[PDB]
Amino acid sequence: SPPVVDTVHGKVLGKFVSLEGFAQPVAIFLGIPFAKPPLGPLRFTPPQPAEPWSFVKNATSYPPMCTQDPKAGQLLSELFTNRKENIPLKLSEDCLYLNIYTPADLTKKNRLPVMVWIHGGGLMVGAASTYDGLALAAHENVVVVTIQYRLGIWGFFSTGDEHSRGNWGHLDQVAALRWVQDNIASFGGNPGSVTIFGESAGGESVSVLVLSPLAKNLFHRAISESGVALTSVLVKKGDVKPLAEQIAITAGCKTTTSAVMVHCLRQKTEEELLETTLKMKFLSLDLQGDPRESQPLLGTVIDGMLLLKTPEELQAERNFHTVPYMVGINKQEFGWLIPMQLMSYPLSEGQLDQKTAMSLLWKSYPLVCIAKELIPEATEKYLGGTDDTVKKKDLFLDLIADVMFGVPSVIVARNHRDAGAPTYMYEFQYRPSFSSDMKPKTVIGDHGDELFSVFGAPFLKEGASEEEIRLSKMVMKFWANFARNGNPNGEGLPHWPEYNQKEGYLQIGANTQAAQKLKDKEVAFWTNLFAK
Amino acid sequence: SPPVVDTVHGKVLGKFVSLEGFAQPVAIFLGIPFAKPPLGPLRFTPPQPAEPWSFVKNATSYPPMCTQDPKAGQLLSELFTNRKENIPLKLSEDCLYLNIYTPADLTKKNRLPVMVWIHGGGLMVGAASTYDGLALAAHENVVVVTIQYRLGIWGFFSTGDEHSRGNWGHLDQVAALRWVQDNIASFGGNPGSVTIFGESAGGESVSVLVLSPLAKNLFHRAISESGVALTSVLVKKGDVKPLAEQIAITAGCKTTTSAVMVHCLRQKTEEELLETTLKMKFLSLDLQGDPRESQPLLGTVIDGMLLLKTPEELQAERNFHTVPYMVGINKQEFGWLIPMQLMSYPLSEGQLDQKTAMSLLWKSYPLVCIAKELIPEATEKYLGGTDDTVKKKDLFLDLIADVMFGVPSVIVARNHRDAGAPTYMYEFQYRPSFSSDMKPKTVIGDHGDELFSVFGAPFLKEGASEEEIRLSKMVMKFWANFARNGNPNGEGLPHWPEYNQKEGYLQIGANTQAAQKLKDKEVAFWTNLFAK
Amino acid sequence: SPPVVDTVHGKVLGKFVSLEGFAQPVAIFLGIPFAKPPLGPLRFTPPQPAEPWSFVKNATSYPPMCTQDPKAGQLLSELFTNRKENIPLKLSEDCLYLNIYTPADLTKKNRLPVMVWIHGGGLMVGAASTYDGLALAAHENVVVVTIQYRLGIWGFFSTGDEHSRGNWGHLDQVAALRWVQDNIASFGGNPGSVTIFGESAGGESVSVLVLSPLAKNLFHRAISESGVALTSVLVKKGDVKPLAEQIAITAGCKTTTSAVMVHCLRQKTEEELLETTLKMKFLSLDLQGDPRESQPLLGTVIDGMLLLKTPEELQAERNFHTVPYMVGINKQEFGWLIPMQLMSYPLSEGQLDQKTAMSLLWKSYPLVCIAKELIPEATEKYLGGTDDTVKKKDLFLDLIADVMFGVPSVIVARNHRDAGAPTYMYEFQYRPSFSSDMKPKTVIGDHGDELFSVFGAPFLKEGASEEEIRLSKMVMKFWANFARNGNPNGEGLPHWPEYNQKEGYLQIGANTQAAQKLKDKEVAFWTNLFAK
Ligand SMILES: *[C@@H]1O[C@H](CO)[C@@H](O[C@@H]2O[C@H](CO)[C@@H](O[C@@H]3O[C@H](CO)[C@@H](O)[C@H](O)[C@@H]3O)[C@H](O)[C@H]2NC(C)=O)[C@H](O)[C@H]1NC(C)=O
Repeated sequence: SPPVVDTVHGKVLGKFVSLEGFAQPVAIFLGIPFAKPPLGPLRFTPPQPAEPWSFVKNATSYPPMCTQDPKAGQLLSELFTNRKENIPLKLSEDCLYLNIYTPADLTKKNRLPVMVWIHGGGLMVGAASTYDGLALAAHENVVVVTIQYRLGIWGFFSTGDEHSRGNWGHLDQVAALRWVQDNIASFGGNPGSVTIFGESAGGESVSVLVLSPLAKNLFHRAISESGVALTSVLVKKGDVKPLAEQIAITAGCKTTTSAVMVHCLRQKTEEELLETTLKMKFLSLDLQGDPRESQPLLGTVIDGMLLLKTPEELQAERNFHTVPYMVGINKQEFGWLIPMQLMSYPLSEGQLDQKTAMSLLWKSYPLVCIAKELIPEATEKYLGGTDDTVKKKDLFLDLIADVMFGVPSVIVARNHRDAGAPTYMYEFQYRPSFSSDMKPKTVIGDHGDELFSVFGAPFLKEGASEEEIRLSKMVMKFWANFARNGNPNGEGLPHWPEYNQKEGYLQIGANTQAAQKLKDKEVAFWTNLFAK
Repeated sequence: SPPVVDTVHGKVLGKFVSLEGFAQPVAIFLGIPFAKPPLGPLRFTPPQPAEPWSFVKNATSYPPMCTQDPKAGQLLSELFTNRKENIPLKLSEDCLYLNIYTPADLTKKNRLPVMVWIHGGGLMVGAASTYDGLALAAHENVVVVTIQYRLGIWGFFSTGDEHSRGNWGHLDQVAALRWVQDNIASFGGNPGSVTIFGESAGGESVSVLVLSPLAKNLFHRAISESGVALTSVLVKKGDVKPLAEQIAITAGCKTTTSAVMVHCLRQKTEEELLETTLKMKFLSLDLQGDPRESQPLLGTVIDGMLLLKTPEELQAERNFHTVPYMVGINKQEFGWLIPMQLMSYPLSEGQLDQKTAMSLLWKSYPLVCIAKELIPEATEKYLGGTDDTVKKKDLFLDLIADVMFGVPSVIVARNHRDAGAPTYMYEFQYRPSFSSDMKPKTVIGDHGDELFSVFGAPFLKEGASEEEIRLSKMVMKFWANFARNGNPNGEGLPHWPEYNQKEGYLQIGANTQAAQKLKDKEVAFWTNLFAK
Repeated sequence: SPPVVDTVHGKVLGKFVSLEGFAQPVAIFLGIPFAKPPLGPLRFTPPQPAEPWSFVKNATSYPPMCTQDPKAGQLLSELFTNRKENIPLKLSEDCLYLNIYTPADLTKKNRLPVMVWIHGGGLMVGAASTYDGLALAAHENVVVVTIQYRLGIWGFFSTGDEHSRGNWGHLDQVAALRWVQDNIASFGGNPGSVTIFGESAGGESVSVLVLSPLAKNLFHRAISESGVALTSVLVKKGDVKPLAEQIAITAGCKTTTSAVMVHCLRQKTEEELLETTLKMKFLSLDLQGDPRESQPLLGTVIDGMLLLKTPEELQAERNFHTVPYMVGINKQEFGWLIPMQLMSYPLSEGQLDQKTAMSLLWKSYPLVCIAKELIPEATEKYLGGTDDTVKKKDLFLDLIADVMFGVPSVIVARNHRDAGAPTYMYEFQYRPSFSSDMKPKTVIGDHGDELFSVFGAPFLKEGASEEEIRLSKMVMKFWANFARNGNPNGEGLPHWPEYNQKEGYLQIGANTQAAQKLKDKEVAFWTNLFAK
């Protein structure tokens, strides 16, 4: 007796899964289309409503993930999946689907809080199917929705004008949120209480939706995990046309006009555009050439529809959605994963000098926009204290991590607090046992380590210790409490203080205690240095 | 002074033709477009209204026939044409046209009955231009409309969901009927009196329109000639996606998703799709491999728009148009044409044993859906009586013919009668002299033999005998009387009884007399056997 | 402080240029899109409104010219440009742009007359950017708009029916005029006073707009310079389909149906269509083959939307816009440019006999539609007076020029006068010093010589004499007076009489005086001869 739900566009057929320790099973719906496939002429256009179907659609198979680099996507899913076994996925330009995990009795009337997950991957890779919402939904009684969006060229190609504005992935996210508003009541969810949360590029997308006016009334709480829009690498500011012309030339198109480029790209096949994507070599640090010329990836643009101004100007004007907002970072954002596995840094030597540190900080211009004159001052600020190079390598990693994640997050939290909205901050400092054997094991709080506690990995995977299980339960309860109340606090949990003029935050880990003034001196130093 | 008619979309220039024995000439209009050409993006989509034209359109040339196998289409047109010479035709995806033959005085006010002809061909081949409506229109004072519709992949490709529902040819038929409703008053016809008649796949299409709700008020009488929707070979029930994926793989397309297949097939040229059609080898019995795997052709599906349920379920609920309905079969539906010429059967030996009969009945699974356990009982029922193999071959042909045409037609007539609508039945048993020299001359009432009497071949072709002329006159008068009155009976004609609890029918031939209980014992035996 | 103007679709950033002797600079806006790019499926379709843009558009770069033969386009721009240096241009199917030159103080309220320029080129070549409106706008305080339109196959391909009607360039011109009506008030112009003027194919375009009902209320004055719709070479009358099938076969497309041809051509790339254009060899006299078969170019057709009837029938019924109209010709329209540089005539010998004259007049059938029987009488009329073959070549050039330009212009002026609208005529007889060194210097009033006076070449280019400067000032003042008043006359100018039963006209040149009965005997002779 599988569950059957009746959405506006038709009826879907689900699947009951049972989690240990819970009598009620969770209804799971894999691959619900929230938008019309963006194929052919619809490429590089805003998403359109899905066409209604006539008979019950089977929703028990994982959808394809958006076309991307298969190796990088597979590696990212393996690294970030909370299920015991990694599920293979198929690439497709038809990828605008979402997965629903609802623990509600679909027979009765239920209004549960809805948490919508946005996956990371630098806006280039990633899949919604990587994350299983069975444990979180079962434990916390929330409806978990994991959405997909266009990536890479398909999602963020822009000519800088009205012919290809860009920001197609964020428009897909807005369309998915509208779908949730329209249909989540049939799955037991409460559309009047929707929380968006994401990690890395997902956190940047969450921040963008907080800034965007297109997303008004589509959510009520927000969580940013290791990502904000102030992160310079993802938000593309300046002249966007040189990158479009480079992409078009690589694809083999004429660059006479924006319309000509867009038309010629719309005629390309999926394989040709994926070959162009591989040729461009995104998400790879360029060891040779001028650092400022290299482009790490395609990303958000100030197109005039999704974002009217830059995030800095909008935050200055207080022109954003004033919802309860949670912003947090991991203790070592740049410890192992991003440098070694994701972008193949040359720091495998284990020793870093002052000269090599300055050279590598200049080579890292795309990630961190530091002018060459400011490089020596930063490198002396961080690496100057210690003489041994072993510690200096860790200090260089800390220097990169602060600029990329820590200062922007604290600045965004301060601006959100000043606008009068409730703000909460945390710093996750813990090393999951599910980590790769490649990690040196000196890394605690690597990028994405809080994902295994947010989605209840200890209950889906094997070999967790008791403290890890308790940490997962505590983090899931904090997230669900924030989703339903806009305030993470609850009974049986350590007190999480609100981020205010005291700047209190929570240090999440083996020992969970409150602290104050997160990244205060780092923020001060980098703010002074950049204004130089 | 050729006739000029002003349709809603513009004005058309016709042509006067004079038939012997009739003073008034017949106005003929060849190639009137009733819909927009289904080219490029419009492929695999419902038909759209035709764009209006500004100056008088010349309508004196036969239109192209829908793209199909040229050899098979030419052979079928030569076999079934009632004109003295066969007219060559050109393939095109732009084929949604119709031909009109009106004997009315276009100067005066005329409201003549309108007969709309749907051509056969297994939904894979055929053309409207094969049939000349000059003789019937001249003799009976009716407006004859011969329509074309999409065939093969173009007309009936389906993925089983909303991305490509299927039944494009049937929607073309509905569009042509709506065009008739809108425009047939300008040609002297009466839109309030419209009769649809067809043969083979045309009869199956007529039955489908009787069942479809999209066709409400578009016709008032119906004739089925050697074809109904209960004919299993044409209606595709089950899972439609494996056939779609086979077609896509043959065409060279990816099968990742329904939308992917549909988009990739829309990029193929006409030549590539016709090459795929020839590769698939439709309308050919597979002598090797599992019979149940082989697909004879693309056909009607239960897509939710044209047909909401299966014909059996719809007939059980009495959910169909209760118009006067004429259903008939030929005496030998499987005598020569279909097995020898159309499908190239191996039955040319002239001798058939019991073992070979059972083997061939199993090989014929696509045409007749007989489970292998039921094969021996079916073969002993027919072939068991006689010992000589010469008669056993004819009995095997009768076995195939009954299952394909006879039992389904009688069942449809019984259901229609029970629903309370007037039903009439006939069995045509005559051998036209215009038959091919290849026929053994022992076949009387071969498939499509009644066509030479329905469309007045004796008056267009050369060498007819007096009895053939009289039979053609009688059949044309019966058809016209049914069209204008819903009851074929008239003065000077043998009494044709209504199909009711007595089950009276007409035996049309050299001797025309009424009989009772057509195919009663065959229907009983095949109904009992299938429910086993 | 560049000028910024807010059009309906957005804001545009201009550029200030200063002309000697004028304190106020002229605001120049290069490349404003008035329509959506006609790319892909929009090829062979009426123009659609432009999509609005979000931020100020940069409008300081010349747009691309419509795809065409690059060599011929470059040569024509060099020959006809009034600027000191010829500006290179880039081909593109995205070419529906216009350039604005406004001398108004954009800060204040200004309502200046608007003069809209249509460029020539036989509807096959040409660009708007060739002509600089700085001098005219500065000298006369008028807003000058130079528009572009689709050319060649892209602009005038027609199948003769509703699938591809044709006249896409004329519809582009109508769209640009509507853009002017909507937006010219923001640039200081007066939409209630708009004048359209053109040359060669631009004059034929002006005449077509005068005759068309689609252009009602889009202009209030008109000027035709060496071109009218009565010119047979540009207006294609008869059966249009053979030319379409020739084009399709050259491009490699099927010719089964009009829809098939249009669809197959829409799939061709720009390069393939340009290769087809070069293969067809338009604008070249065919020295071999039947003259009547050769097609010089694609042009206007009676499609039923833009032109309901032929120009002769429309003029007979007086069914045209009765606005003040100026029609003029140059003294030697066929002297040097068109025969030698544009179409490569064989008249470089310098001697022309009677037999060779008759042969070349027969070969010239596409330009002049003279039946072979009328050739001897036409050739004896002109060439018969003089015995020396030196003068006979000039008389042959006069014969061609009269038929092509002079008789049609006087006939059109007479028809316009009879309908009751004000009419004015001129004959420009002067030799610019900016002419090519290739001219024999015996040519005075060559084709396009008045352009250097209309657009103020003496002030932009170098080396003009005093009389040339005075002539340019006089012509510019006459044109502006006609634009603002509908009557060229003013103070300090020679009296220009109105074309009436006296048939007065103005002989523009070094000596500017009024005359009467322009081309009376030529018109009489050619009218009698053709009606034979
Ligand atoms: C609108 O577009 C025009 C181009 O059509 C822009 O003018 C051009 O801008 C470029 C870059 O700003 C100029 O090149 C620059 O030259 C200076 C001096 O040599 C050099 O230092 C820079 O590194 C750069 O190479 C170019 O000269 C200028 N003019 C032309 C004719 O190209 C204009 O700035 C644009 N307006 C906007 C975007 O508001």
